[PDB]
Amino acid sequence: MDTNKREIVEFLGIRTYFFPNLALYAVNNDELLVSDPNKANSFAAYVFGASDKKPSVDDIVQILFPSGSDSGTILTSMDTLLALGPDFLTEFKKRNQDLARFNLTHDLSILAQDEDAAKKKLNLMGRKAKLQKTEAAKILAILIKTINSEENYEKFTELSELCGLDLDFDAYVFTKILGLEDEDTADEVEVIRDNFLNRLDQTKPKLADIIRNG
Amino acid sequence: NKREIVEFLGIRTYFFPNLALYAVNNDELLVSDPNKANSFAAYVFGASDKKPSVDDIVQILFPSGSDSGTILTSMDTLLALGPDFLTEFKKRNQDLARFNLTHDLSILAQGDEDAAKKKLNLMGRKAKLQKTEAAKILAILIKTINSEENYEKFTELSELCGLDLDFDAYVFTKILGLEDEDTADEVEVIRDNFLNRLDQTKPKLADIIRNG
Repeated sequence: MDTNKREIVEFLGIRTYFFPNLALYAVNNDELLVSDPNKANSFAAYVFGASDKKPSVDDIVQILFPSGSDSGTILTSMDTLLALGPDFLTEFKKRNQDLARFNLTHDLSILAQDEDAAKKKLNLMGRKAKLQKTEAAKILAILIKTINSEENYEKFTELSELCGLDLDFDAYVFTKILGLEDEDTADEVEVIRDNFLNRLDQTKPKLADIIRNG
Repeated sequence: NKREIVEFLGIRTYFFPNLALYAVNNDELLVSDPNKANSFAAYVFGASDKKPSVDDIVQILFPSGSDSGTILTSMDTLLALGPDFLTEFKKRNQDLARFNLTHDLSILAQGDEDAAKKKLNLMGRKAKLQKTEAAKILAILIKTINSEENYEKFTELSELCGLDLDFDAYVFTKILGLEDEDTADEVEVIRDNFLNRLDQTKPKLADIIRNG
């Protein structure tokens, strides 16, 4: 969107900040994901349980940055790249370089530009952001806490805060793509999954059925 | 017996309903003659620098004639205030047993504290993922109980602001001494969040918090 603001969007029961084009894809293509998942998008097929083939980095980047993406789409998807960790940081820097010609930049560019000191400054920034009363500030706080997490369990704990903004879909997608479900987190992942399924059961039962079954 | 947030004329609270009522009922006193006001209220609202006693706090949390819901809510407050209030918590819980009532976190007051806290940690993490205020309050309470140091306690109590329970976070900060060089900027945000609401109903009382 032609805005710099972090905004939650929704598509037919799927509320999302980090993955709007994935949500839209799934809403449009649910019958294809049921009936011929190998011809469907591999990121969507994996997330929704239609395929056990993990998407590539390229598959993910393509969904995050479709052709004709505007500045708000790019900046939002750059947040997603940061949350996705080191395999996506070179892509983040590329997208940030592209924006500079337009006098645009990612607001957390201090990371990519003494990372320890940036992360401590960001830690304080995120703690104050969370105390603000807006969704945009709370998303920023969760992003910072996720970036500053060192191990998977901490990262899962901080991403789980997305469920407090009814962003269970995003927490679920990150859990799937980053491999955060293990013996310690499994019961909590099940609650997150069930929160998302509770919304899906009302709008896209086919998608719910794939996630539950196959 | 459900955990229910309440409000008194601009003061939204879970943990301190009788403190909020006291402020509604003694507005003028706190603004105009605070040396005559209740010491816990006077301290919280910035009218006095004298810290309240344990008994002062307990009497506001458990007024004479308190019913079982009031008792159970205030026992949550005792647990959040920490080990200094555990003997009071156990006494209140023992008295409830005759009526077939108990606090739902009674395992804390029994054997093996460490094992109970590990079990409560997992329950709190699942509770926070539920979509109700009652479950989210339980999760914050557990996370506070399981915090050892002031900074961690402050971080977990700050989550009350996500339920617009800034008043409660502010009261706990005042009573537990959580404001220091590391937390002062965040305490100011929490205070201002509460005052932004209090300004709409009792601006002269909000002014005492700002200015003494």
